[PDB]
Amino acid sequence: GTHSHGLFKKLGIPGPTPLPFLGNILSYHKGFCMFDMECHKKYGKVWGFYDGQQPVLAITDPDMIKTVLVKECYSVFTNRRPFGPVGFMKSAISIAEDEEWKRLRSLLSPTFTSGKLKEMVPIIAQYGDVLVRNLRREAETGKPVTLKDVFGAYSMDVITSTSFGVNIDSLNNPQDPFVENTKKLLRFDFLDPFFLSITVFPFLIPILEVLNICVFPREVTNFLRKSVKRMKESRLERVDFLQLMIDSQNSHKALSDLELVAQSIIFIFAGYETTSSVLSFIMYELATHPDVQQKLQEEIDAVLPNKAPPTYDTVLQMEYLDMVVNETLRLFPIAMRLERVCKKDVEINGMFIPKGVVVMIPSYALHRDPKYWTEPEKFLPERFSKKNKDNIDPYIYTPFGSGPRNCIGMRFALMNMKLALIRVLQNFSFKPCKETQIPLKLSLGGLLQPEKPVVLKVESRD
Ligand code: HEM
Ligand SMILES: CC(=O)[C@H]1CC[C@H]2[C@@H]3CCC4=CC(=O)CC[C@]4(C)[C@H]3CC[C@]12C
Repeated sequence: GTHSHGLFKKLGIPGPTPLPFLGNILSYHKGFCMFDMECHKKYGKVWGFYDGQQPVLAITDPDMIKTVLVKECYSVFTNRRPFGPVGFMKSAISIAEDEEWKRLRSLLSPTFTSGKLKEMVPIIAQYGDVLVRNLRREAETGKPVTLKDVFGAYSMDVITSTSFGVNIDSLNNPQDPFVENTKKLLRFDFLDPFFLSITVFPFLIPILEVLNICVFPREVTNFLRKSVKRMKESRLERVDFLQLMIDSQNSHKALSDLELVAQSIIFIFAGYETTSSVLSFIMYELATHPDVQQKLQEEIDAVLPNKAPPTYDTVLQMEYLDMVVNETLRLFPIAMRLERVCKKDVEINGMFIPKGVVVMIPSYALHRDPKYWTEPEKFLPERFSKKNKDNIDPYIYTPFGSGPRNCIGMRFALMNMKLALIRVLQNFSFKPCKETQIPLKLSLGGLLQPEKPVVLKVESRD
C-alpha cells in the first residue's frame, strides 16, 4: 500500500517517513496544529506528507502562498480537498468546485456587501441586548459562567434571525425545534475515527453516498429544507440572507432552489460555532489580561457614552477593539489550515507541483512563527497597533484565508463579534476563577478549541 508514497522523495522534497496504508496520520496524536509546527521547525520552507495515500504539500513562503491563494486561483488551485459523503450539500458554496463554485460565489457576494451588512446591524444588535440580560441574570447569582454556552446562544440568535427572520432567544427557548436542529450543526472533527477511516479508505466515500449516509445529519437538513420551502411558501403574502437569495432567483445564474437551501445550511455551519469559539478565546484573553480589558472598556465608553448603543460606524471607529480581535485570531486561527487541490501540473516560484497534490498553508504555525512575530506566544494586541501594520504580511496572517475563495462571511463575522463584545463590556467585567485553566490548553483533536471549556466570573459594572 505505498502507491503515491514515492512522490516527494522523487521531486526532492523533505518530510516525515510514511507508513504503508496509513501514511503519516499517526503523527496526528498531537493534533494538526502541533504537527504543523514540528514539520516547519524540522524541514523549513517546504515539506511533504501523506494523508493515507493523499500527498499533502505544505508551503510557508508568502510569495508561493500568494501564487496559490490569489494569482492562479482560477485555472489550477480552485477547489478544496473533497472530504466525505456529502449528498446534496455538494452544491454548498464552500464545497462546490470549479465552474459551479464560481457561479455561486458571484451569485452570493452581493449578499455580503457592506450595504446589506448595515441593514442587518439593527437586527443583530437586538440580540446584543438579549445576551446582556441573559448575562446579568446569571452573573447576579454567582458565579462561574461557561462562555461557549452564552456565546453559542448569541451566535444562534444572530444566525436564526439574519438567515431566516426567525426571532428567538435560544438560551431560554431551548426547544424551538429550530434551536434543537441548528444546534446540531457543529464543525467537523477530522481526527474523529470516522474521518481518519475515510482518509485511509477513501474508496469508501462512494459506498456511503449510495446508502445516503451523509456528514450533515440528514435529520437536521430535512428539517431546514421543509422550514425553508415553507418560508418561501408563506412569504408571498427584509432583511435576511434567505430574502436576499430569494431575490437573486429573479433575473451563469438561476440560483437553483435546492442550491439556495444548501447555502442556507452551510452559512449556519460556517458561522455558528466559529463565531462562538472566537468570542470565547477573546473573552478568555480579556480576563487573563485586565490591562487590555480595562483599556477596551475605556475605549468603548469614549465612543459610546452613557452605555449608548453600538452602530456600524461607531464599531469601525474602535481600533483597540479591532486590535484585540485580530490578536486573538492570530493566537487561535480556528481554521488551523488552508488547502487547495492542485488540479494540473504546475510550476510556481521555482517549485514543481504535480497534479493532484493538496497544497497546504499551516495558518496556525505561521501565526506563531518567530520570524514574523516577536514573542509569538504572548497575547500582545499592540502587534496590530496601526503603527505596526505593514509589518504584517497578509499571507502569513490569514485567519480568514485570502484570494477569491476566502471567507465570504468575513466582514459579517467581524461585525457580529464586535457588537457582542461591546454590549457585554459596556455592562460587565470578567475575572478569572481557577475553575479557569490558566494557562489555556488546546485540544489534541482536530478542532481548535480549549481542552476543557472556558469558565469565568462576570461582575456587573452596574
Ligand atoms: C470568526 C468567524 C469565522 C472565521 C474565523 C472564518 C474563517 C474562514 C476560513 C479560513 C475560510 C477558508 C478560506 C480559504 O480557504 O482561504 C472560510 C471559508 C468560508 N466561510 Fe468563514 N469564517 C468565519 C465565519 C463565517 C461566517 C459568519 C460565514 C457566513 C455567514 C462564513 C462563511 C464562509 C463560507 C461560505 C466559506 C467558503 C467560501 C467559498 O468556498 O467560496 N464564515 N472561513
Ligand atoms: C463530530 C463530527 O465531525 C461528525 C461529522 C460526521 C459525523 C459522522 C457521520 C456518519 C456517522 C454515522 C453513524 O451512524 C455513527 C456516527 C457517524 C460516524 C458520525 C459521527 C460524528 C461525525 C464524525
